[PDB]
Amino acid sequence: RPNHTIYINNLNEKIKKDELKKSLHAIFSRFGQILDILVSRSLKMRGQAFVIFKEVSSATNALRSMQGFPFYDKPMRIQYAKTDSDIIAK
RNA sequence: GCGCCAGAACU
RNA sequence: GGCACCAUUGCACUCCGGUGCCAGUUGACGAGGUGGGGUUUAUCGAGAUUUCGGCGGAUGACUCCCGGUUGUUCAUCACAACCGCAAGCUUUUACUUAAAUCAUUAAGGUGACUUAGUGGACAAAGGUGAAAGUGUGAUG
Ligand SMILES: N[C@@H]1[C@@H](O)[C@H](O)[C@@H](COP(=O)(O)O)O[C@@H]1O
Ligand SMILES: [Mg+2]
Repeated sequence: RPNHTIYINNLNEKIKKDELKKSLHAIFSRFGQILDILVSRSLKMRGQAFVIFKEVSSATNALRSMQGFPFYDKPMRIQYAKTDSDIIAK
């Protein structure tokens, strides 16, 4: 269902860890205040990002507005997080 | 036990 | 660590896919040490994944010299150890800021690491102060 964290995939893998993290904050800041954006370049986690919002309302607005948006020459694919994040759950 | 850095090791 | 190529469209919350090329970083912690030449593997502990390995230096050692000093009064010689502004040797102590490692804290770096601090200390060789026993022979 809905979640404080949104799962993003289909991201450009050629972009380094912190540059992506800062460019993602550049867009998702308008929907609500972001707690953290978790990015990893491992085989299992590359081209993926976890933006953690404080409110669920900010996650839904981000999911609705940024879906299919071209980001680094690639259209974004946004879902909700399957489970809560460690900053939200604990 | 003083200086350097084509190996080696580490990132 | 970058960069390139290949593989990868996944649901994470501590650093984790291959392959090449190209960089970067470390790389001796103090204590002590220089009459001239020759030869050489250049003293002492502390620490310990590299204080490894390679290059350069080097006050060491050995040996032949030059010049001294001691060899328990003096001098000339040979002989032994010793000094090189010091000086026979065995034998005891104390003193001569140990520093780094270790433990941490800040600053810088993507990182390996770098710089600067702080804390606790811990040597040996040499040298010196003082305490014990002995130094070669022949001689004008
Ligand atoms: N004091 C040291 C010597 O003890 C050592 O013999 C020399 C050579 O260094 P290495 O150990 O690299 O041969 O360097 C220094 O001079
Ligand atoms: Mg040094």
